[PDB]
Amino acid sequence: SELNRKLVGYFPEWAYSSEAQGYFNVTDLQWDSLTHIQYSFAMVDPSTNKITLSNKHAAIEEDFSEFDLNYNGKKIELDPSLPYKGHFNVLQTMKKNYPDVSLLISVGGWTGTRCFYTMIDTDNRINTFADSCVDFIRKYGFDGVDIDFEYPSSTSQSGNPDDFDLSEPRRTKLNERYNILIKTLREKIDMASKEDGKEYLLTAAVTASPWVLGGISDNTYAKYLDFLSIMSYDYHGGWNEYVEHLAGIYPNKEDRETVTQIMPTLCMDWAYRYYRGVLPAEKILMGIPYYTRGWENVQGGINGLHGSSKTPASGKYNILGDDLNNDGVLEPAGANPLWHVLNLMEQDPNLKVYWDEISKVPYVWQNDKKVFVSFENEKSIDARLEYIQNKNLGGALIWVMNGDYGLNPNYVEGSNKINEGKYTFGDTLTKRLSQGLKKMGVCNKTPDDLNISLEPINVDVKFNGKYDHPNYTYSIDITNYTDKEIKGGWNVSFDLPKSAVFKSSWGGTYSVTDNGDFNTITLTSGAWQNIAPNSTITVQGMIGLCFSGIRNVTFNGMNPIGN
Ligand SMILES: [Cl-]
Ligand SMILES: [Cl-]
Ligand code: NA
Repeated sequence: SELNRKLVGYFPEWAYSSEAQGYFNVTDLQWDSLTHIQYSFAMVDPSTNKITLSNKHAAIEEDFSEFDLNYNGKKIELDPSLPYKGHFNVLQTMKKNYPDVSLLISVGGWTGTRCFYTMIDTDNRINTFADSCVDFIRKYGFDGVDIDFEYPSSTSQSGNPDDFDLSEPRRTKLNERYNILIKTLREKIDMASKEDGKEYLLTAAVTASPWVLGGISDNTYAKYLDFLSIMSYDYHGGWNEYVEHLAGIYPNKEDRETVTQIMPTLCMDWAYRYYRGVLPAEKILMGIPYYTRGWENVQGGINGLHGSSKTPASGKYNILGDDLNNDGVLEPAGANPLWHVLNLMEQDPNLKVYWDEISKVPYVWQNDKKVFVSFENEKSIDARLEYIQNKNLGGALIWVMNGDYGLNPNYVEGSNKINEGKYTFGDTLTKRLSQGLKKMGVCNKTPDDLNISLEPINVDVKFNGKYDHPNYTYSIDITNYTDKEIKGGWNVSFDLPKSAVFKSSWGGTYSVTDNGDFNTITLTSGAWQNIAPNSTITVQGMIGLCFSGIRNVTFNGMNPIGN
């Protein structure tokens, strides 16, 4: 059952009362197509270090008397026998008719990560938080916990700048403490599963940014997750000048932001290769956006793409813009749900859609106003399905579910009101994904690393290093725990994810052999590099770009099992 394809959707707690979000509530979720629903979002309490609700009223108090709760044309009433109302009541009520859809509480996000920084400071606070997550999923009928820490990285000035006062003093330890957090959550959740006779889940949404990942050395935490959701979006946007795709699939040598790097990194497939260092494909999910980012007054490019702009798209091209000071004056971002862009194209014949066959995503370009907005449509869904099948991926996650589209019951011909266009939210793309995931069948089980099938040798191989972008300097310690000297000319091999390129060994010689999502690096030492019994020898070299970890380590054609 763990090899089943997954279609994971984030539910926005905030949407049901917001015009720009379409007033999307739980009865608008794509229940027939999703396998998992991630409730966005919970946080960590600053004083108790326990899981806590963001909008408590929305989550457990709202009666929706002023809103339209209906599903399949039938009015949905809150279950009066539950001791809470809100979204959580509607979720549990719907779950009765969709018992195989898993519900998870997502903790964190861009604005909910702040108190993670102080909670991870001590093991007792981590224990308190993990225990509180168990209490919470029991109380509210959740099937698991999703951790969306943005970001547990040493990279200076990553994460929300509002939190620099907490993150910057902690950079050197965040990755280590995050690994303890995830491991502790797994331990507590597994115990609760046994106690309750339920199979509770632990998942995480994780960065796809090479910049953030340069400060994330230990990715062992991934092995404690039921699945790892790659946030393969927000690659490009109004924060800089590069008019490029929000969520490209394949590496694009024409992406101006990375044209000089050793390979194009701002695409799903680069992050896939990165995380293959620690996970099989069937535990990795592709992130899919149902929103846009964009620019206006675009200079150069072709249909805007690969042009430049210092002015993100504004006005009707930015209905999801953040309102920083409640003026109704939204920060330019070119950010829209997909249905709004469809409505804009109904009204403007010169707002046209184009296809990028390299990145395999669409984009929208207004040639008179010079407006470029990223996009997502049936063609990109089909390309994403092909990728998921080709790579044996676990499936996809969607950010956020109210951006999919369908026909609007409140359509008014000629209206420019946000919720009176031809389209509103719907399930067009999500149903198409679900159908394609069904058609391709379950994932294959990725075989174990081949090294475990080899004869053992009592040699310990330890791979460490330091990243100074774009250079990874590795140091490998090889300890001979046998009772005989190992002669020089020994070789060690390891599989290096194709997110990185082996550059040089500083001693001996090396070969590079293609091995799927990896290159097998074989380092052959010189005759003088004898390893005495109970002694350690260290070799170094250089790798370009970063990687989640290395795999399939061998020594002299055998499995190094250390001591
Ligand atoms: Cl179901
Ligand atoms: Cl297209
Ligand atoms: Na394709």
